[PDB]
Amino acid sequence: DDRDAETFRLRLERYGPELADNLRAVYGNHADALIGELLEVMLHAYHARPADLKRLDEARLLRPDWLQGPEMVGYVAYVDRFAGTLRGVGERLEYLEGLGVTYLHLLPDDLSALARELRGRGISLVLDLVLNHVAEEHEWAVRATAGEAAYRDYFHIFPDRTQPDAYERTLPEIFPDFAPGNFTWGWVWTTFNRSQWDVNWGNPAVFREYLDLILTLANRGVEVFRLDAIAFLWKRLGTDCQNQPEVHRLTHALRAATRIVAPAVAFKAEAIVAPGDLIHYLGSRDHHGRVSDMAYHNSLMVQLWSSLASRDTRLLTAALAAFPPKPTNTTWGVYVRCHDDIGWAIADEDAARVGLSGPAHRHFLSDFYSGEFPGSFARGLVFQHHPQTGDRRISGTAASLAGLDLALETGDAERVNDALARLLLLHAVMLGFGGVPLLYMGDELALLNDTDFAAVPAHAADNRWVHRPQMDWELVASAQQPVTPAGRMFAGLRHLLAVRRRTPHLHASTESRPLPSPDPCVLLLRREHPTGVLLQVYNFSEHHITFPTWPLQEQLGAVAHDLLGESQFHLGGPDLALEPYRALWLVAG
Repeated sequence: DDRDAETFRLRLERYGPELADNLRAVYGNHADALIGELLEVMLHAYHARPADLKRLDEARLLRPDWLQGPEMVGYVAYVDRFAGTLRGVGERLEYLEGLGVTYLHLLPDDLSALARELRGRGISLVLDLVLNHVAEEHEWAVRATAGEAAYRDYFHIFPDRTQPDAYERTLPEIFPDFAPGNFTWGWVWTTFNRSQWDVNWGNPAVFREYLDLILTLANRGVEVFRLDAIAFLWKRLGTDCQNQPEVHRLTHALRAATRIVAPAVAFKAEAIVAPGDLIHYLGSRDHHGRVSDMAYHNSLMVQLWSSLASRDTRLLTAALAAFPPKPTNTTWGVYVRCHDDIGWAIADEDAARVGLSGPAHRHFLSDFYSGEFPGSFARGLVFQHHPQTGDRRISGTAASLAGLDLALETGDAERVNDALARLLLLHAVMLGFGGVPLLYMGDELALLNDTDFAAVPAHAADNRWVHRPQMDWELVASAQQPVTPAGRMFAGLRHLLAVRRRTPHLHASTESRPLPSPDPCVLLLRREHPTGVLLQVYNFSEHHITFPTWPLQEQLGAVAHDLLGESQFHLGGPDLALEPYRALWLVAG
């Protein structure tokens, strides 16, 4: 067609110069020869792209903020732990749609079909894609061990280790006087496992290969790519070989190319680093909003559990205030739990600003969520003990960490009520923060720890399987005036989701900003959306607070309307009561 060729030409006149500039920046004179190749790869991908996905492309060019609407609800789940295979996932879609899920992150023909059904139900397929490394059994590695100098340059090989221990000087090692480093026998760069060979992004061929991979995967129906291990993909002598600027230039290139071939897809950078480093993944300088679309808001999560544990929200507001503003076209992925463990990412400066320490607060969080603290409701486990810092990762479901696990074995209805209120609180903060909320599978049923995880020998070692349970669809069907804990959690969350979908204020474009509070137990989050100021109030304690109305008064006026409880109260009277773990979404009433 002439229309398709013209469309492609227009997109290339748009995003082309971005793409060319970044490639010439990191490949120099090798850029031209690569550009000509990528042109062919893009053209092949573009003309092979199904018509319905082209319609999706056009649609997403009409709505570039599709990830930002308050209607977006995420759902992260292992494929086998959810429905065995992809076909079963296809068989369990009325449930997801019943929740309101539009963003389905599936953790690692059939896939194409599943994507088709998903789009049919208005759900975006989200897949992991590792950008840093491939297995040793992968084609490139096998071809490399065959002696082909072409496929050996896809990696980092070395004759004598005069170069390995040259990098190892600036490379962070888990232990000093030892050597569980980042190399494997020539000498092959292996930052993670012994069988995970790192790819050489200094070679244009691997860029081309990865772009082709992204595009064909996009043509299968994948709408959002979680770029796994994106921080390590560039390596430079004399550095930690992490978070290098070349990473963001390469990401910008990939992104532009994809914005030409497939406008409908988006990137979600998987990078669990400090905020100062993380903000670059949403693009700084010339990369501003021109790289990955999403990034994880890990800080909000660790601060959620932190504040829930300490009943004090000073550190949370502190850490949020020192958090850099994102480009308005990018969207945080927000969450309460996930497949991974919990690393207490707390800045010593953040703690210092609120008159705390840091290492002792990390010690606090670990002691609490492992169950060693007097008056702790947490029923979590210890995943790993950090070698010299002494930090501890914590495994456990949202429900067990929030106190329901302990509540049930000790049939105290008060403890149960409190636990459910805590969980609904956390989920309420997430759903009203701004960004696609990533419901971890099972949390809507308040799933408890799967302590029989050791029954599977493969899961026996890694105790993170205590919070990676198999989906019991009978439990699901039953939980679906609730009396069952799972039913009550399901109901509460359904309500929260409805209220979110309504509220236009929660558009991800506008960021939640922390407001100072008279009461440490109360968290105030201001969202200044064009339609009105949305003031969120949260009681992070089990106390019945008598809160002053003035902080609300000078924000919303004399009358306030609660979106969550459909209530409407006056802000003149000096005080109002906050019941344990109450959550308010206030607007001008």
